[PDB]
Amino acid sequence: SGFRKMAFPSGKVEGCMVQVTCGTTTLNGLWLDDVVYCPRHVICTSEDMLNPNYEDLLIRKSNHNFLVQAGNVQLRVIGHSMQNCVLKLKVDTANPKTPKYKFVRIQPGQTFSVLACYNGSPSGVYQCAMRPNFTIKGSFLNGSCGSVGFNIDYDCVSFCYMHHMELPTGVHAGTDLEGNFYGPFVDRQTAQAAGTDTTITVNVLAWLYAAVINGDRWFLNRFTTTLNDFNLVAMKYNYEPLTQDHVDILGPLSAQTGIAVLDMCASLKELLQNGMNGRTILGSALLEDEFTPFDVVRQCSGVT
Amino acid sequence: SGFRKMAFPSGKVEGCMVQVTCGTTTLNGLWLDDVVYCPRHVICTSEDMLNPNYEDLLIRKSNHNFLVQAGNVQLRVIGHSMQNCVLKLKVDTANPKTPKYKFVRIQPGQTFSVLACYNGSPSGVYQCAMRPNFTIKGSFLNGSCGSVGFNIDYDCVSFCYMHHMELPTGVHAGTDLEGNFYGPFVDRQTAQAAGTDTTITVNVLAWLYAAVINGDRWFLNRFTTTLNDFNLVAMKYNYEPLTQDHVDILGPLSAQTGIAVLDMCASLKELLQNGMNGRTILGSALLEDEFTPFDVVRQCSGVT
Ligand SMILES: O=C(Cc1cccc(Cl)c1)Nc1nnc2ccccn12
Ligand SMILES: O=C(Cc1cccc(Cl)c1)Nc1nnc2ccccn12
Repeated sequence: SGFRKMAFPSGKVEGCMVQVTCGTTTLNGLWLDDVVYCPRHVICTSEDMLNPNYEDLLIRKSNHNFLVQAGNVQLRVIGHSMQNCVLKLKVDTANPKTPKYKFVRIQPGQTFSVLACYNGSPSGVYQCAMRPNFTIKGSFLNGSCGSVGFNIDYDCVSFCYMHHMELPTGVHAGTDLEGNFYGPFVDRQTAQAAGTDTTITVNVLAWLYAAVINGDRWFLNRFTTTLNDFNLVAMKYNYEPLTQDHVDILGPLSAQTGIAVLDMCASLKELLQNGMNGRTILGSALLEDEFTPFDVVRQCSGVT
Repeated sequence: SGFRKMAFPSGKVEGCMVQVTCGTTTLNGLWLDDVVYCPRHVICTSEDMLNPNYEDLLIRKSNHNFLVQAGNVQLRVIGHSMQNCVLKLKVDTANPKTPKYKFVRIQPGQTFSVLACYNGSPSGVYQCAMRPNFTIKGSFLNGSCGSVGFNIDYDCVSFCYMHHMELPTGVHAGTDLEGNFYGPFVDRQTAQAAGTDTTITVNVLAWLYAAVINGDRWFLNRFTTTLNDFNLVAMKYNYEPLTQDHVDILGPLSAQTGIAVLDMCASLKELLQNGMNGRTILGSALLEDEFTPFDVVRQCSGVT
């Protein structure tokens, strides 16, 4: 029992973190096989970030200008290329700690763990989600760029995020491992505002199922609703529309608890309309949306 | 910017997790040097847990009855001993992945990371605190016993907790690595209720400082208070008494923000008396008490 915002064990990813320096900029790189991935803005000076032409800036850079250090030992760079907003630095040595891995591009609402790093060294691990506005609510300081987001399935690490930027509102933007940003963000020091940060409805419902499994049941009511009626309420409260696909994904949690998905929707509808009334659910005084249905099942079953 | 419930990177501890089986019970062990530490209740059957005499039960056990598996390879047990509520299994091989380490006994209010494990395999990592009633609010299922709690200082892992038990209220109890339980709990299936779970005042104030550093400032008011006046309010709300030692530990956060500790106490006093009024602080609708002043400084400075 008990329900926590749990991250994946980070060891497999710690073994991949390296430091990359170009000129006077130092950030993090991810070393998998004989390639080191890092944000392309490592080639930029402070003045370059306002309006950078990355292709032009990269012409002035050679393999020997990219300093890559793995722990206390230097890696030899034998090639470099730009793929979208990331640089791929080919080194002469395969990372002996390379886990089984995949590069995945996640959808909004999906969660992942972040290993925050500075100077190629891990500082901490936390769980977060790709918001519906394509930002992440992370905890990153200067030097954290190149820190990665990932999920693990037994022995395979699926890398889904690389940190690039902090918006003026304190929210974070980054790319997948192919260097494509999530959302409309660009790697430039320019006016980039985030859209509406709506609540991930399917995740809230999964977390309400987690609460029932753990004994917090005060919010269960005698009501039911329909997808259309629920969705009218969800629109009013800036919650994402619930689809039949979301209902289907909640099937195993509905089966485990015996609470029909639409009945849980009616409980969520009353919580939105009436508030918590000073009460808590799973130690939270607000409705938590950064646990997916898969996360709830995984945590409640003990998948290693 | 951004503030998250962040755990230490878990790799150094993942390299120490092993599976221990005695009879039909399987739980986790911690392998450091040539010793494997695990809860002594691994020797108990389901019927033994009601009123176990551990010394008597242990007489019927020999080295070959403790099966220790590190990954897929079996460790040879060449000695066994009971130290308080833990068993120390001497194996013939030093763990080649043993990090620099210490065993520490923490005080209530102190935080640590937990690497939840099943069958010697890591499932997840989360941050928690030793509650003032000596329980922890973890996320543990059957098979999680022997999972450990730890803090890391650069390269040294300080182990502070080993999971032993879940109370009937869904809260968790365990020992330090010398096998002494935190609080009055015993490793028996018996009536053990937890005391008042008071709020860790010094941690709430540290988290209010973290909020100011990250831009959440709505709760700052025009008031001040004294330690004695504040403590009258803290008693009323089941908050721990704030001492001058706590004020001193908050000094660096007071210096960074320019907000005197007693002024922050007055802000906390108004939050206790008036509530949040439907507002949030650092994405929370309640006052968070599982970040110590050291955690706030560490996260806000990027210590690796
Ligand atoms: O935002 C930047 C630098 C940058 C500026 C403009 C565009 C790009 Cl791609 C990168 N670095 C960064 N990332 N997280 C944090 C957190 C705190 C301070 C700086 N942070
Ligand atoms: O509580 C026990 C077994 C036990 C019973 C009585 C005394 C002792 Cl020392 C140990 N195991 C356990 N620990 N965390 C969880 C979580 C879910 C189920 C069981 N859990």
